[PDB]
Formats: sequence, C-alpha cells, structure tokens
Amino acid sequence: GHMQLSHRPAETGDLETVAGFPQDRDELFYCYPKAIWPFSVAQLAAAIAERRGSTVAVHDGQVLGFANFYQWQHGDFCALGNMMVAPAARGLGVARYLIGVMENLAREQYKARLMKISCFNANAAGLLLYTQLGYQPRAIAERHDPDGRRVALIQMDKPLE
Repeated sequence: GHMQLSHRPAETGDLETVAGFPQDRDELFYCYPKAIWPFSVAQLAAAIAERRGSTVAVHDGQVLGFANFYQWQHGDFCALGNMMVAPAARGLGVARYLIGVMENLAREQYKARLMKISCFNANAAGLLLYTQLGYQPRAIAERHDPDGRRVALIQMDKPLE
C-alpha cells in the first residue's frame, strides 16, 4: 500500500480464497461461530445462501476481505457477520473499509437506521475497531465455545447516516 480498495458482490470464484482466511479455530469461531473446524468452501457457501449482502474487498487484484448480513429488517436494522480479512492484509484498513461499504448498503438497500455488530470477548482487535468506528456496547450475552466453555458476546450498535 497505500491501499486502493474496491468492492463487489462475492462470486463463487472467491470462495476458496475467502475460506482460507481463518487461521485457527479461534478466528473461525469469532467470524462464524456455528462453523466447524476445518473451514471449507461448502460451509462458506451454506452461510452465503442463508444470508444477504455478501461482499468482497479487493486491492491490487487480490480479494482481502469479506462480509455479509446475518440479520436484515427493512426500515429498521441490519446485523453484520462473517467479517473476515486475509492474513497478509491484517491491520491495513480492510475491515474498516468493508464495514463502511456495508453501512452504506444497509442504509440504501434496507433503509436501516441502525447497524448491529456482535463481537466475542476474546477478539480485542475487533472490539477496538468497532469502537473506533462509532459502535457502542449495549449488552453482553452468554455463549459457549466449541470446548463447552462460557464466553461473552458483546452486542454493539451504531446509528446510520
């Protein structure tokens, strides 16, 4: 970089790339808690079919980020999920960029007034990023990780404009 980011809807040809993004069971859990390790293109595709707005971010010809909505409620809110970033491109602004693109889509396509993001407690980088982007914590929910251990899901939101 400097980063020259663009975006477009995800395509089947991007699946293998994106499914390569989670580097360990923790990372997969944070972005897709219902997935099973190891991740696969079939699991990623099954998410995409269940969700809306699956979008990739591109720089220098490489797909470096992916996101979608897992909830969408017209005139109300969307909730962002599957936020994934290529391991060679962490900390370079890819998630920031894609979250802004997703906010625009939630406003424009769903007339959303609010974006919800939920982030697991262990993901400090995620919690600090969403904080920088104007998200505020609203609640904490209990969830369980694949080892049956109790984790805290921090439920955040942000008004859209």
